[PDB]
Amino acid sequence: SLFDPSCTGVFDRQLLRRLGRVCDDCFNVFREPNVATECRSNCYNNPVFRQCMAYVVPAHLHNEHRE
Amino acid sequence: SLFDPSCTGVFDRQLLRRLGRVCDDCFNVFREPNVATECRSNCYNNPVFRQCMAYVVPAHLHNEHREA
Repeated sequence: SLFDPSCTGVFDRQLLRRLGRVCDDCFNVFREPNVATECRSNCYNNPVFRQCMAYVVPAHLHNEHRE
Repeated sequence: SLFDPSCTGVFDRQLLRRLGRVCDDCFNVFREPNVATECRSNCYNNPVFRQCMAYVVPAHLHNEHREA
């Protein structure tokens, strides 16, 4: 929904899903579901997503396998 | 190089390029070249990249135009 409180006005659901993969790659989201939910909050503008990106991006940059 | 001080040990160049587009989409990098360079520093773990994230990602989320 364009009125989803977590991030309003999303017309590019492809990018929303890509960003979600940062959260999913950060930890087992089912074992820490409240953290996983916070990771999605505010269009991903939140401290959990930023910290996850700090772990996941360098791990992926260091790995020869592609996205 | 693997020993690039800006980010060592990079084997996934294509991901490094994609992150660079966040910086390029954030402002005219040629007109603020020192800010553009800081944006890339430390494997993109820096305040300029993070603030650019916060402008560029919402802009792209609100625009139907896909990135791939």
